[PDB]
Amino acid sequence: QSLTTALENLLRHLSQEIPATPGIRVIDIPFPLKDAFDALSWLASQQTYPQFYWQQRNGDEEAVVLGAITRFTSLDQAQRFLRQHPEHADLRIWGLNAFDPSQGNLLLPRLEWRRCGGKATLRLTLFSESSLQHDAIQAKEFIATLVSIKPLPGLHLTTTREQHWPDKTGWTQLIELATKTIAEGELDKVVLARATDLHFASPVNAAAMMAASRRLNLNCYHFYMAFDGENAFLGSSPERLWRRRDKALRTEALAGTVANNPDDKQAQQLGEWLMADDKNQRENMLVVEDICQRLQADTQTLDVLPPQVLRLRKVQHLRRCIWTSLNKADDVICLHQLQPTAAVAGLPRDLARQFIARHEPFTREWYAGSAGYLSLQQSEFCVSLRSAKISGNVVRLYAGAGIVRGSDPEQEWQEIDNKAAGLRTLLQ
Repeated sequence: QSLTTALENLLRHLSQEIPATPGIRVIDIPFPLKDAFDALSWLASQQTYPQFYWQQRNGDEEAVVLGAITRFTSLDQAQRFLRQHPEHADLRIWGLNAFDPSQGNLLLPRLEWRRCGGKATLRLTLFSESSLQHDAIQAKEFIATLVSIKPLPGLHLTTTREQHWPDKTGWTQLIELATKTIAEGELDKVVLARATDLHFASPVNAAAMMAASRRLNLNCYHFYMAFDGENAFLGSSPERLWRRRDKALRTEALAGTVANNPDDKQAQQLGEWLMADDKNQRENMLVVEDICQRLQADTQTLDVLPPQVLRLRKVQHLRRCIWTSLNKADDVICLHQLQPTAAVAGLPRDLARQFIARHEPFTREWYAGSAGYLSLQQSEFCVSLRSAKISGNVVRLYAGAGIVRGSDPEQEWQEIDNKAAGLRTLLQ
């Protein structure tokens, strides 16, 4: 109903002048938040088929995009385009960067609904290499294809078949191989993952899994990409890759973990053991020093903030925030200096990555990549952790583990079932 009114308003802008000439128009319609608007299930209800949902971890900034005017296969390519339209420094491109940051799947959205705290805007962009007028007609057709909000079911779902990429033995050998390699010297840490394929009787409603995940994981970023009706990648991640506002850059070392506890007093106590334990404290510093080296050339002075414990559902994390000024506002420098995270790849990055490439018995794809948005004036991406790939009736779950000098196979298999269980519950 607040949507109905905003769409009618879009149709009036589409009915006015509009020249038959190349260019760009951005039509911003105020979207009143007297609220009732579940953007997620509005988006899931639609039948046009690149779809993207994103909410930043504080819960105050939230977007849904529908339809692609242009698709981008990399963030580098996305930025090159945005640089041609400085007159729209808030034109956002949404989506994913693969684990390999040089591959992406990002879109210039036809329709963007965005909320900041208490204000929302419904955004239609017109874009044409020859005729805005004729683009406007396609936008009208697109609007008429919009469908009413249908309620988002819960998930029953029992498993037809499960398959681990590394099963127990493969994992053992992999870990042994990883310890032996670090024992030779050279590298120091390798984050190895295991994919878990859950086959189901009928297709999996990906959006409904996103809604489940969002409800479970407070203080996380939420991201959901529907590539088409049968394929999606989604998750809920506590971790920020970067945030850029003009030249001001924020990133973080989130490494070192203890259990959370409901009794929010053992949770404080457990956090004050984390804060003081040497092993976890060092692990965190090695990550900050890695981030710092990875961006000293492109940056002024780096301020490392006092460490805090970030309390989540099952787990609590050592976080040390890193703030700085970029020599220039450039998101491919952020992406390529920060992605593969030490937390996600390992030791010397390239040695860790070569190892992952050769011996990890599956492709990570979007997992442990990046999700968010960019514009000239600002960007934010989270690390695509705690995530799943859906394909028809197959859900692939991902869980990684840091491997070092002394790591033990059995132990680390256990740590990985623990992470994977988090995702498994979203399917009941």
